[PDB]
Amino acid sequence: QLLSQANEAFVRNDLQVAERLFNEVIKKDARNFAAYETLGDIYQLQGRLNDCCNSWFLAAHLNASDWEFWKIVAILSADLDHVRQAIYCFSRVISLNPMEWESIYRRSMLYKKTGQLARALDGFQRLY
DNA sequence: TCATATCACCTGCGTTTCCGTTAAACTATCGGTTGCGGCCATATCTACCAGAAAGCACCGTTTCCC
Repeated sequence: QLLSQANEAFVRNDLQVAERLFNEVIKKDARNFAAYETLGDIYQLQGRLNDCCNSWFLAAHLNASDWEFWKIVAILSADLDHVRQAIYCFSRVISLNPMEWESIYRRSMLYKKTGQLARALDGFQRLY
């Protein structure tokens, strides 16, 4: 009922009311992905990117099946210097589907920045 | 012949989460091997010392001199 009312308010562009209703559920469960599927949109549009990335990452630990999205979670985590989290997100991208080859390259930049090259080398051989 | 509810089950499939595996860069000692220097032995040089034959000075019995 709360999730329907919050998503209805989101469709009405009543984003603060939508947030207040999603917060009634998030207060009971901080990992409630069913709220973040649209509350994350509110947080991204309002520039709350620090809270937005965490809303994706902590809930997606459980809700990992939207696998293409882990690339976006990894990218934003790296832009915010949450580098462990960025590598952990790219791991799920590659573990769920290796064919997202640009993700191997992007992850290899994190490896280049910190000297973690032994993980990049076999990956670049596969890319080549 | 498909579409719900409820209970015994038990046995079965193959699922679903934190731990285990192969092997990473970076980590904490600690070992095979590198170079560097004490105690003690020797022949020589020396400091500190006493003893003898000989110096040498303090002394007063002598007697010549005030």
